[PDB]
This record gives sequence, C-alpha cells and structure tokens, in this order.
Amino acid sequence: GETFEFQAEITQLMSLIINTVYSNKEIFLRELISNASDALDKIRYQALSDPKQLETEPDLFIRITPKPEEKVLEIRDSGIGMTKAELINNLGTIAKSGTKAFMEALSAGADVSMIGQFGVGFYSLFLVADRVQVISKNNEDEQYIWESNAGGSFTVTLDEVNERIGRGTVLRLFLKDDQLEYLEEKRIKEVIKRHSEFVAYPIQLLVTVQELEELNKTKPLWTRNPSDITQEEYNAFYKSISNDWEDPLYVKHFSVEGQLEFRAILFIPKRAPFNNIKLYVRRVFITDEAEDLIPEWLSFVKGVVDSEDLPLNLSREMLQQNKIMKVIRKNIVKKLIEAFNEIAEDSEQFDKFYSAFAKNIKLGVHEDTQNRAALAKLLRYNSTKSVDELTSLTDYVTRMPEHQKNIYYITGESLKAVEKSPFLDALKAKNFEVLFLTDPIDEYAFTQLKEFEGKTLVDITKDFELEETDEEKAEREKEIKEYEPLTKALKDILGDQVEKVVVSYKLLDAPAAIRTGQFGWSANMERIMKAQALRSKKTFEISPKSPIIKELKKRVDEGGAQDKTVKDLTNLLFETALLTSGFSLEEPTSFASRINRLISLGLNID
Amino acid sequence: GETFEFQAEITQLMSLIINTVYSNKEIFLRELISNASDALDKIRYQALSDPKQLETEPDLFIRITPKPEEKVLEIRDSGIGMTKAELINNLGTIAKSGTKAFMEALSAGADVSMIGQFGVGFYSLFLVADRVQVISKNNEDEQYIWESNAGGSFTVTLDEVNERIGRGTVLRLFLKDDQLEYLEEKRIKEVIKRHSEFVAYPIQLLVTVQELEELNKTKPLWTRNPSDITQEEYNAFYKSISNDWEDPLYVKHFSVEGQLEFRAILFIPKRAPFNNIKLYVRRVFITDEAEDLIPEWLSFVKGVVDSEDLPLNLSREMLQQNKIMKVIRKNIVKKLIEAFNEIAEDSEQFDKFYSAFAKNIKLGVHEDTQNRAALAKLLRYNSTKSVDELTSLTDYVTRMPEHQKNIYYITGESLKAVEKSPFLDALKAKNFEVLFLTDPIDEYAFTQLKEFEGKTLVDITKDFELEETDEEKAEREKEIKEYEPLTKALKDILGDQVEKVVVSYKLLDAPAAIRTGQFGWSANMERIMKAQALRSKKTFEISPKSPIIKELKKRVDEGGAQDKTVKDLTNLLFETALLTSGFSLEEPTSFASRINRLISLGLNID
Ligand SMILES: Nc1ncnc2c1ncn2[C@@H]1O[C@H](COP(=O)(O)OP(=O)(O)NP(=O)(O)O)[C@@H](O)[C@H]1O
Ligand SMILES: Nc1ncnc2c1ncn2[C@@H]1O[C@H](COP(=O)(O)OP(=O)(O)NP(=O)(O)O)[C@@H](O)[C@H]1O
Ligand SMILES: [Mg+2]
Ligand SMILES: [Mg+2]
Repeated sequence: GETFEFQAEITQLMSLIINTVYSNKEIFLRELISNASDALDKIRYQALSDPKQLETEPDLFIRITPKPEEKVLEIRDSGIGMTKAELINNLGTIAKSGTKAFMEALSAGADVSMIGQFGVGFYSLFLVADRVQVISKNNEDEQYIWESNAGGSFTVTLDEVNERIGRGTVLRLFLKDDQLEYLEEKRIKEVIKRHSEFVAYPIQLLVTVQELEELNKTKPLWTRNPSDITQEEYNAFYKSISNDWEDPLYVKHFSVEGQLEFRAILFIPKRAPFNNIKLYVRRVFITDEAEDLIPEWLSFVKGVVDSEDLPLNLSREMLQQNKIMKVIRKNIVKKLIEAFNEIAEDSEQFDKFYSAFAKNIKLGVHEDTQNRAALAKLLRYNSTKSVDELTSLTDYVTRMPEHQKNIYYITGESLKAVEKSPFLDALKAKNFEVLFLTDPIDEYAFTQLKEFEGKTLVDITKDFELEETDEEKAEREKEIKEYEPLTKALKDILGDQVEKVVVSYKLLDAPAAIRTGQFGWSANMERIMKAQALRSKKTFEISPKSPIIKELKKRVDEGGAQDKTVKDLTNLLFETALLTSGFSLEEPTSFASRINRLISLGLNID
Repeated sequence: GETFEFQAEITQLMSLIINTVYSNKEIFLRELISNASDALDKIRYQALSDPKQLETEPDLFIRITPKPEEKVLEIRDSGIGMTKAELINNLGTIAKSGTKAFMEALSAGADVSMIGQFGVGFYSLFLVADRVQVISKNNEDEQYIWESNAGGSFTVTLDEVNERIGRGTVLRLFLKDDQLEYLEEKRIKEVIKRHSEFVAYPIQLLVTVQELEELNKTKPLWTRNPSDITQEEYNAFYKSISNDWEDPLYVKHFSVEGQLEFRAILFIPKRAPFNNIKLYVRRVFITDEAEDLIPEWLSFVKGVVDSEDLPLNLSREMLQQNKIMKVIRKNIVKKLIEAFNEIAEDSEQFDKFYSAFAKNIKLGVHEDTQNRAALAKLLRYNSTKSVDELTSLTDYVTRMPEHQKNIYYITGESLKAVEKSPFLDALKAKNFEVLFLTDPIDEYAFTQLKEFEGKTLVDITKDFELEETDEEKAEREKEIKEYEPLTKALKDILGDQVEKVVVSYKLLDAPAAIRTGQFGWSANMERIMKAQALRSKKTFEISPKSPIIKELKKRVDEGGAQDKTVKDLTNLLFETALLTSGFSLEEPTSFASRINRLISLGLNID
C-alpha cells in the first residue's frame, strides 16, 4: 500500500521539549556549560593535529557575565564554535546532536569523552529566557548571530554591531520578568556547585571594579590513577563534594573494567549524624537520590561515582531502571568491605572507625545476609579477658579452650552493670570468656548471626546448660531433689510472676537471679522495645551455696512455707534479683516501701 | 536577515522517545488504555448529539486478548476510531495530539475530561514490541491497517484479511523476544492494578476455555457526589486502593474549588503501617512518591487525590516544580484536622482511633508547628481523677481550680509506676490534677507545646515551686536551716552523685526523692535516649516530717557525719530514691549486696 514517513509538529514539539521534559528550570546553565565543554573538547581534539587552531584564542575557558541592569545573562566560551551551516543544521534542528556526529566520526581510540548525545539540550534555555541572541564565531567562517524567541522560526544574521570575538560562542540570554533570580551571584554559584562543579575547564564568573572568579577550582580526581594523588587532594575533594568540615578518615579509589566500566572514590567520614553518594556521567552530576545503589546501613559513607555507559533519561536528572544498578551496588559493597578489612589492619585508625560507625557495622550484620560473615569479623567488644582494649570474635575463638564449643556474651544497659553481673562468676570459674554488649543494637545483630566459624552464640542471660562430669551431675541431682519443697513453696508465693522455680548451680555469690526461657525477648530486648519512641517468659532460679538460701531452706522445714514474715523477704529478694538481672521493675513503690521498712528495723524505730 | 524554520530529525527524535523517556517499560499498557479511554470519550460525546453513532456497536469496552502462540498482545476497543486521514496526521505525526484538538473544539459547558494532551504517548508501545499493526475502523471511513517498524516510515493498507470490526481500533503488539513477560495474565493484571485500575470504561481481559474478566470492577468515587456515597462503597474503595484487609475507620471526602480544583478521598485505617497517598490526573495514576504532598507524621493516612490542572511531564510519572504542591499539602492537613475534630465528637470512634494512632498525633505535635495547638486538643492521657477513662487537655483545664496556673504532668516507664509515684501526693494535697505520660514520645510533644490556653506545662519530676502561705513559708524557712547540717553531711557522703541536697516539702509519704533539675532532660528522657537503637544532673531532696529523716537527723547530732553505719544507709536510700524516681542504677551489684546484707542482718545470720 501507500507508505509515508514520520513527521513532527514543531509548534507543539518545541513546547513539549521546553516545558514538559525538565522538572527544574535551573539546569539550563548546566546544559550550556556542558555544550561549552563539548565545544572546547572539539577544539582541543582539533588542536592535537593542528596547533595553529589555538592561535586566535589560546586560553580555553567559559566566561559567564550577569548584567542585572540589562536583564541579560551572557554565556561565552572559547570552544570550536559553529559555522553558518551549523547554526542551521546543528543548532536549528531539534534532536540533531552534532556532538554525537563528531564522536562517531573521530578515529577509534580517542581519549575525548563528550557530553552531548541527545540534541535537544540547547532548547532548555527558554525555560528562563524569552528571547535568545546566541553569537557564534568559527575559525573557518565569519561571526554570525543566532537569534530566537522560542517561536516557530529563527533568524540568523551577520554580526556587524557586536564586538569581534576571537573564537567561541556568546550565548546572550534575555531572561524573563519572573526569572531574574538567575542574575544574582549566589544563585549562579549555587547552580554551578550543584550541577557544574567538576568540569575539566575553568568556569570564570564576572562578579562586582569587575573581576573574574573561578567556580570550579576543585578538579575531579576520578580521572587520575590512585597512585599519584596525595592525601591533601583527597581531603579537598571530600570537603568539596560535601558540606563537612573535617577531613575524611579513609579513602577508597577503585576502578572496575570489563563489561561495565565505572570509577568511584568513596570516602569514610570521621563522625556519624546519629542521599550521600553522588552520580557523575560525562563529568556532569546527574542525580543523588538513587537509594538502590547503596544499602541503607552502608549510607554513612560519602563520595562520587563516575560512569559512561549509564542509560540517562531525556531530562538528564536521573537514570532508568536497569540491571546495572545491582551490579554497581554489589561492587560498591565489595569494595567497601575490602576497605573495612584494610582499616582493620591498623589499630589507631580502626579504633576511631569503630567508635564512630559501630551502629552502621552492627546494622550491616543485622539486615544484610550475604556479607554478614565478613562484617562479623569487624565487630569489637569488651570481655572478661579484655577490659580495656576491644577484642574481635576472631581473637575470641583463638583463646577458647578445647572443651569450649560456644561463644558466650551478655547484654545490658551499661558496661558497669554487665562487668559485675552475677552471670559471670560461673563462666569465669571454668575459664570461659564472655563478651560484653553495651549498645542496644548489639542483640539485633547477635540474634541474626547465631553462629561464628561454627561456634554457636549463646547468651548467658537466657537459660543454658554447661557440660560437667557425671559425678558432679549425680551429686547436683541429689541436691536438687531435696531443695524441691523450697522451690515449690517459692513458686506458689511468687504466683504468675515467673514461669518456674528451679535450682541453678551457675550462681556462686549471688543468692538468686532471673533468666530468660531460651525463646522470645531477653531482659535487655524487652527494655529496648518498651523504650522506642517510634515503636517474654522469665525463670527464677536460686543458688544453693548462699547463706540466704540455706536459711530460707530451714524455714519451710519447720512449717514456714506460708508464713507472712517470709513472704516479704522472698518477694523483696525476687525484685532485687529482678533488678540485678536487667528486667523492668514493676511498681517500685512497694519495693521502696519494703526498703524503708528494713531501714526502720535497722534504725530501731517502728 | 535570513529566516529559517525549526526542523527535527526523525531518525533521532524517534530514538529520543524510545529509550530516554518512559524509563519504565510497563507503562505502554497504561498509555494505550488511556488512548482507548479518550476514543470512547469522543464517541460518547458524539453520541449525545447523534444516537445513531452507537448503532454499529452499542457496547463500550476495552478487550485485552493475549495470544502466546504467535507472540502478540492485541488490544481492541470500541472507541470513535481513526479514518484514513487520521492514521497519517493524528497517528503518524510526532507531537500531534488530536485529542487536544477535540478538547479545544468542545462546546461551551462541556463535561468530558480527556487524557490525551501531548501526542507522543502512542509511540510508547515500541518499548516492548518491534512492530505494530494498528487496525482502525471509523463510521465515516473504511477499515485500514496502520503498520510500522519503529523506523522512519509507516505503511497504511486497506484491511482485507482481518476481522471486520464494527467500530474502534485494534492494535496488534508483536512483542519482542526479551519482553515476552507481558503475555501472562499476572503481569497484565499487575500493570492494570498499578496504573489503569480506575478507568471509567470496563477493561476486558481474556483468561485462558476462553473467558472474559473485567479488571476495573471498582469504579472511582471522587467523581460522584460525596453525600451520596454509602459506607460499604467507601470500604470497597479502600480495599482497592490499598492491600489492607481491615475496613477504614473514617473517610474524609472533600473537594476544593479554589484556584486549583482537586478532589481527594482520604481514609483512616485501623492499624498503624509502621508513599501511601496516591495522585491521579483524569482517572490515570501518575505516581505515589510525592514528598511535599503529605507530612511525615501524617503518612499513616491512606487515600487518593484527583486533580486536573497539574504540570505533567513527558513521562507522566511525576509533576514539575511549579510551587503548587504546598497548597495541596495545606488543604490536606486542614481537612484531616477537621476530620480528627469530627472523630473527637464521638466516644467509641475516637477511642478506637486514638488507641491506634496516638504516636502519630504526638509526633505531629513534636515536629509540626502551625497545627500544634490544633493537635493539642486531640491529646488524651490518664490522670489522678481520670484513672479509668481518657481525658483531653480541655477537660483538664476546666477542672483546674481558680488558684492553679500550671498544668502538671509526670512521665515514666509504665502507668503502674506513675500512678503511685511520690510526686503526686504534693499535688493531691492541693487538689491539683496531674496527667500521666506513659509513652516515650509524650515528652517530645510536651517540650514543644510548653503552654495550653495560657497554662504553662510543668513537669512534677523536675524542679518546680508550689504556692504557699506566709504562715507556712515562715515555718518552712525555720525548719530548712535546722536540717542544714544533715544536708551538708549527706552531700559529703554522696560526693559528685548529686549537685545539691535541699529539704523539699513536696514529699509526704516518701522519706526522700531525687529530681533532675529545672532545665535539661528529665528522669525518663535520658533513659529513653540511652535506650534508643540509633543513639545526667541530679538534685536530691528529703522530706523533713518522715520518721526515717527524723532518725537520721539525730545521728549527726552525736558526731555521726562520717560514721561507717550512716554511709551504708545514705547510699542505700540514695539508690532507692534513684529507683522510685525513674533513673537507672550505676551498678546493681552493689545494691544487691547491700540488700543481701540487710537480709542476713534480719535473719540473724552471723
Ligand atoms: N557553545 C557551543 N559552541 C559550539 N557548538 C555548540 C555550542 N552549544 C551547542 N553547540 C552545537 O549545537 C549542537 C546542539 O546541542 P544541544 O541541542 O545542546 O544538544 P546536545 O548537546 O548535542 N546533546 P545533549 O547535551 O544530550 O542535549 C551541539 O551538538 C553542538 O554541535
Ligand atoms: N485507540 C485509539 N482509537 C482512536 N484514536 C486513537 C487511539 N489511540 C490513539 N488515537 C488517536 O491518536 C492520537 C495520538 O495520541 P497519542 O500519541 O497516544 O498521544 P495523546 O494520547 O494524544 N496525548 P498523551 O496521552 O499525553 O500522550 C490521539 O490524540 C487520538 O486522536
Ligand atoms: Mg546539549
Ligand atoms: Mg496518548
């Protein structure tokens, strides 16, 4: 049948590209600098084969001159420029990107990496300007003026009233009556620092005597190998990408080659606030709101990532959904894990790294599952054998005897409450080391690990059993069977406050304590859960080697299982053991009342 | 001078709209259903003036008949259809939207609201298909076939081998090999539920026996009159917009007819979800990730918002930054405040609502400032006179005596620990009501309020002054200096644990108590801060009329300022006051050992 070619309504496509493509109206400056950088890259590539191309204009720069008295923001560069034909075919045709044609026409293997590849970015200037007066000048042509008012047609006339420029393009922007904000120095500097910070060419800005100030003093470091970059340059780079005042603690500069090519310079700060990783394609900032490239627990680091094969959208403000995001996320996680392992080789630097980002590492163990074993070796806690220095789990399993098959730890509110806990005497009598956990997020990660190099993590606050000789077990069972009336009477006294009352030999000096029941929340977990602003079973055991329990035993033998004088004593002892174990004290008024009664008894007053 | 018209490269403009824009590949179905809905709206408006237009096909529907045998996802509708000239200019031209041409040619007082306003949405089908065969049929022309290969030209041939449809368009989408996922019923139903759920015209889908199933069974309610909607319809609408299984508690259906006309049906769930509010433009879901649309503390509210004059971008997945979302946020906040006030008029309804979203309201008092006084009326807490039922702040200040100027409250870990706290007897003697704060987020709101109807919020756990008579102030000053040597000796024993020790008359039944101070954190605030997963000063007081303090007074009169038996009592009583006030002990081992010493002394243990 009949065949027709596709057409495009210019009077509607122009408004479609200008108004309904870009969300913000400040990226017009970023696109103009990107076009100027592409022109300078073209004239530089032409200068490598012919040095006479820079005789007219030797300096390569981009000059921006705001004029509030004339309502014009001029954009002047010293690039290759546009001839009479380029002002019609390249600049006058929508979706025509001559920068793409220049990139595909050069010989394979060039070092240049230009930015423009769509062909409609130049029309973004009309979002803040009504009429434009772009002036071009090429070495192989005269000086012309490209005038437009975002209408249906454009006018190109020979320049005979303006100054004779050497080489480059002068983009005269007549701003609208409601877009005068872009004539201020602070607004221009903010747009540059946000979108046009790491351009390879100097961005000169005319500020008020008139002077020129460069807005891109900091050069990108991802274009150089990590072998010839000093630490001060890394500190300046970190202070430039972020508003932080302190130098980065550690820098990780890697480069992945092969099917995916991308470079990233990830920095580790010196403090924690309790996204951050910027994305750069063709030396231009695209977006920083992609949460899928970096995990939430790992979002404490700062830095930028440079790439060239990312499928950028038309607006150049973000990227499409692709499978490369998972690849770059895995690479960043692996490189940061390697960086953490390198920091672990040092003692002074890793101390600051752990004291500043312990929560992030412990979160990495809690949520993440693939790198859980790698992050478990970075945990540092105190123990009975290490009171001052922090000891890892790798050094913990080395000091474990041949008969110990489990890793013992303990949680609590503070370090002073767990260092003198009544659950440590039994483990120290057997020369068993017990770790110390003082942060509320420690148990959230220890409940996910449940194993380290084959050693099961056992919490001493919960119920647990220890191996012993058959003779000791036979003697302990014959002692437990005779304390049975005491535990039975004490259970009836406590009522439903505890699950059961059994004799425990894991207490030497403490008279009694309350443990957990191997399941549910522990003594510290329920305290953390009942204290969150945005958001189990207990067992009472006594020690048969304490004089207090020995005196309580002879009370039920004479018929004192239901006396009124003993009830006050056993209830107060239960609430005291409840406090020393880490549980929540319900109704402290009766506790204080009984305490005051003993005070009166000790002060000889009734 | 030389004037030239703007041009557009077809081979590049097409590629611009095939990879850059429409970052998601599943929205091709949404756009095609929107085009079918526009065609049906056209034929429905044409039927209002000529009923004979629907004689060829009376039914109005969109049929989705997948065919995995030949890898085609054909979409058939019964809209107005396109003629021979419409398949060239309306469909074959980029950025040409005949739907906009039909909208601008509408009569005065039209009611139809069509979706098509750009003209590039039809070309989104090439994201998953390599070639299309659009079969159109209009009442004023013959049945033609519009074929394309996503290249630079298209072919239009007269239909001779396909079905002789009555009226509408048939779009044969030959899906690519890597995009065969859209041939299953699950993917089609998910895309329809995500974007094309609330289309006014029925969407038919062939599920393979060949049977048809309507996907858009839930009709929208924002177009109908809110006063005519029943509760079951609101429940069914809530079950469709959200995956929740519980019925909505309260529904707020309002419509603002100001400078920006928009409809919104906000629902109140029954459980806290710890975005949620979806945005619709002309019965089309665009996005649900709007930040400025709803505050953070208000994210628990579910519902949808329908607007018409919104700056839709090219991809129709976000709004442009035109500073128009602030008025929508303000209207939503105001309407939900009115909704909460209406819920407060009912007893059982507000009891069910406050029991599920108390933290959300308290967080709203914490961060929000413009509606802080409005949200303060919804705060419900217990008190000494309201131990059973909840009481607001208005009912609290109405029962305040004429000589009370401050609102007294108390915070603690639980309600049983604050109902008998020794800080209540001082206010109970003056017949002053004291609120009970049992949640960790209550102080974060009470610190931001600081006042309610001129009454200053004063925490009784902190240092505060009570009004007294000169006859009582005289005897208080006479007895304060009498106890001064006891306080000096007690401070010398306590050391740096407390700042100062003052004889406070705000204690009647307790021998002593400890407070934080006048400024800074409270007793429970520092405990919550030290118990958070992502994350002081003390003033000691005594009661001069207690037998314990009266006996301790005579101890220092005989030279007992530095005895060995008084320091044990001093430390023990200090930790007891530290317990009853809501703090945490420095070490429970020392407290447990001291209590065990009392037990040995009481049990005559030598
Ligand atoms: N300042 C300039 N100096 C010289 N040539 C320029 C300048 N600005 C634009 N051009 C030319 O005009 C063409 C049109 O560019 P433009 O419409 O901005 O889109 P693009 O830069 O080519 N691709 P993109 O940046 O992704 O939108 C460029 O390819 C250059 O050849
Ligand atoms: N199924 C259809 N039946 C009849 N006419 C149709 C159909 N699909 C598209 N058209 C016509 O083709 C035109 C092109 O529409 P399209 O390219 O999809 O963008 P649009 O819908 O007009 N505007 P937008 O939805 O914002 O992209 C429409 O305006 C209709 O006039
Ligand atoms: Mg450009
Ligand atoms: Mg469309």
